[PDB]
Amino acid sequence: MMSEIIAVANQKGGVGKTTTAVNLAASLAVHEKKILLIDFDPQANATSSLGFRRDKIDYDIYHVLIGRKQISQVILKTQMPFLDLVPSNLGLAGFEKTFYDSQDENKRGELMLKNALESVVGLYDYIIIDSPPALGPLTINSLSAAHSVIIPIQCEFFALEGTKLLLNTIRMLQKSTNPKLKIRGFLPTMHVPQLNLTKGVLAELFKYFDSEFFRDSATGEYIMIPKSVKLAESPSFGKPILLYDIKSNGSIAYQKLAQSILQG
Amino acid sequence: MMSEIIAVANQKGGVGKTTTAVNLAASLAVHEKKILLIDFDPQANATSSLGFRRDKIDYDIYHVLIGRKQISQVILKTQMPFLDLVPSNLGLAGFEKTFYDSQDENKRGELMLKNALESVVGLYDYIIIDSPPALGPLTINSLSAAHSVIIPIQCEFFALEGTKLLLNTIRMLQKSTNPKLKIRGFLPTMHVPQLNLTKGVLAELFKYFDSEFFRDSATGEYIMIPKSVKLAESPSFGKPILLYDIKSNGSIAYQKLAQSILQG
Ligand SMILES: Nc1ncnc2c1ncn2[C@@H]1O[C@H](COP(=O)(O)OP(=O)(O)OP(=O)(O)O)[C@@H](O)[C@H]1O
Ligand SMILES: Nc1ncnc2c1ncn2[C@@H]1O[C@H](COP(=O)(O)OP(=O)(O)OP(=O)(O)O)[C@@H](O)[C@H]1O
Ligand SMILES: [Mg+2]
Ligand SMILES: [Mg+2]
Repeated sequence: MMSEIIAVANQKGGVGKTTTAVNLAASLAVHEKKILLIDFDPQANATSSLGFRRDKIDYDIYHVLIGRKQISQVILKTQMPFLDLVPSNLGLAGFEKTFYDSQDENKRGELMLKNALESVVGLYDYIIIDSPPALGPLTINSLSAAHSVIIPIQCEFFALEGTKLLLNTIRMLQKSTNPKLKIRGFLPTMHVPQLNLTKGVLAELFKYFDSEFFRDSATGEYIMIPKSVKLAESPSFGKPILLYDIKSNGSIAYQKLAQSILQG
Repeated sequence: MMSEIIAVANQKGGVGKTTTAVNLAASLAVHEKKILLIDFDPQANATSSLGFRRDKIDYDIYHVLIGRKQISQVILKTQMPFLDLVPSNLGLAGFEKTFYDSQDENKRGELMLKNALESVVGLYDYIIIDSPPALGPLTINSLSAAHSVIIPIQCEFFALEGTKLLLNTIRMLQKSTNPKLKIRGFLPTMHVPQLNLTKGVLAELFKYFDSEFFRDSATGEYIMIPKSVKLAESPSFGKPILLYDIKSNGSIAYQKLAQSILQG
């Protein structure tokens, strides 16, 4: 209902999905908009990014999906008063099995996350979903639950084929399980402007998808997350970058992203 | 000939599994060892890396796993006479369902790739398997088919939690479906030595797993693949780095890796 649910998705591995989900969630939360981050990857990197140890997590999103727990029972408060987390753990890897079992019986396996979110949509301004690297049941559940999708894009070769495919999947879902699903935007990540490869991949993407790239709401510039040493360091301190170095380039870029989201 | 089957595996996305599988395969082939590269990711990045279009592949590894085709029917010659490829395609994403069906009926499924490889173990010196980013059915099959596993590691924060988890899976399989399974080695990838994060992560990894790291036997040095612009460029040209810039640091490093493999 009230919450805009935003999936951060891209089947390619290591393109900044988690970094984006975490830092966007934080960058929205610092405005005292109430944010819920869903770690929807069994590797649980978002969870770890916010300083939570895998060995310290009790019940997680998986338990909610299978009905062992209500989502209110697993929600954790973070260092930021307006950022809450539904953590992940290894047991989310069991989801696939569950999914297929669901499909065999009268159930809509693609909607399990959507259903799980039902009881908190009226309680948050934004729900941000960190998706895993594939187009399987988990990512399908993420996209099926979302109002909109942010696609982080690393400008290297595999990005070209990959983006097209993700778009295909999205359109599939638009014609089936989630008609209202929109692209919130493409977000270049780990961006190194002067590389020939970067320029080539970007130019190719602009040709088809110019209108999909995030724009700075004050200046009209394209929003891109620069490759940043500090950004890589941040999960090692268990904090979003804005909590300790708010003037760093990565922090600044993610805050521009949040402003863009807050406007609509 | 009796193939050594080597899985390139790591559930983390974008850590150089594909770059490593492709370039190790090429680096072995130039020594007139007959290599079979198995693309075991539905995204088919290895396939694309060798100049094959996804939309142009007829039958792939998927069809072999489910018994529709014998593996000899899907093998493609590449630009290099000693390097053959079993290509992948999106339909490989259907394997999961099959796997779970199998687990449900007789608790089998882990050995489907192994079984598929039986008829070519006498025809190649090495079979290199490019694994997808997760610890699901595909990675389980890759590891269950292998003599040994190469674990590429990007030395950033998530490497710590991840590596331990991968070891757990390996141990599990060592206790179940694949007793002979060994770690061939850990391989730092996209390596930038002077970064504080890299130093910290490497120190922790040496602390627990020093003995697992790949070594150059001539110097005792740790083998690491340097971050390389040319390495990132090469798949865009459909070539292994040794065909694209044989004198580049990435090419040199992968040839060292091949030496480490060839020496035993
Ligand atoms: N803008 C950036 N600058 C420098 N390093 C970054 C940046 N963004 C992400 N990283 C680092 O690159 C690595 C990969 O990022 P990340 O884990 O967020 O991607 P991912 O898409 O979630 O990966 P996966 O597919 O495995 O889920 C991480 O170690 C992360 O810390
Ligand atoms: N040593 C390197 N230097 C520079 N770029 C690299 C290096 N190794 C890999 N890359 C690039 O980083 C990206 C990720 O590498 P790669 O696709 O091989 O990882 P992966 O583990 O196979 O990811 P996935 O889990 O999605 O299959 C690729 O764009 C690749 O070209
Ligand atoms: Mg992630
Ligand atoms: Mg790959």
